[PDB]
Amino acid sequence: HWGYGKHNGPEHWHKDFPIAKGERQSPVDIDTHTAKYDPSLKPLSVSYDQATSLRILNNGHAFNVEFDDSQDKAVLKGGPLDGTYRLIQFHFHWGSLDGQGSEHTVDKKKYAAALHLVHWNTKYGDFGKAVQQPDGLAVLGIFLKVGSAKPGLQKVVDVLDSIKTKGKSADFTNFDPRGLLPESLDYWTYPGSLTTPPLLECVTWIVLKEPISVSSEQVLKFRKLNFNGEGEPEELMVDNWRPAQPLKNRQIKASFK
Ligand SMILES: [Cl-]
Ligand SMILES: [Zn+2]
Repeated sequence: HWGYGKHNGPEHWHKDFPIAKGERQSPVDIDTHTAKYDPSLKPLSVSYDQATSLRILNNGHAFNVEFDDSQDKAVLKGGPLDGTYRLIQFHFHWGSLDGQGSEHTVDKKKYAAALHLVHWNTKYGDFGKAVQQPDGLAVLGIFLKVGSAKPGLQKVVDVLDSIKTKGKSADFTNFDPRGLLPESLDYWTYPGSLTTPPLLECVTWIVLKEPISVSSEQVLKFRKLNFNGEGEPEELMVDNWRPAQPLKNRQIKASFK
């Protein structure tokens, strides 16, 4: 199966998922001088006040916090989007060292980690149908840099012990994703794909310009997770990120100048 190792890592994915070499793959490097400021871009509308988190699980490649998406509780609108997009889950990508971990890079700069909040277009009925459409998903990407602790991230950091190995899950209710948002909602946007197989090209990427800070102790906890399942030899879950892909015939737009 695919993974992030020498023998099953990103460079091998194309063999099982040919779309890996597609036209609108992610992530990409964001060249800030080439990004086009687009004054017609509306501001983002993040309505997470009624969000309902359910559980957190280690799926073998990252840990996901899942939300109840049976109704319009936590939605994303505005920006470059048409319609309402429902939050289904968020996960992170991180490195073994503080100088790597994010999937997107800004002017070649890599951040310690990246938080991806995944949303699906409600006009398609369910997540499964949405991934098969060019405008089915909207992923809000937030960079993490090591500095001071993010208070709102601790509840997530403290439960990691319970889901150390692949397949483990824990109840994770009453978690408010609003505590993970930076102060500014300025962003870059471009059409792309999922960064893990099946790598479907159904995503509208919205990358926030402003990163949030987390302490080294907080990121250290992420690094204690395992790719393997219980009773198998230990493989630390680190460097679960895909390298930047060529932009090809796409333009990255900026909501700010
Ligand atoms: Cl990223
Ligand atoms: Zn991701």
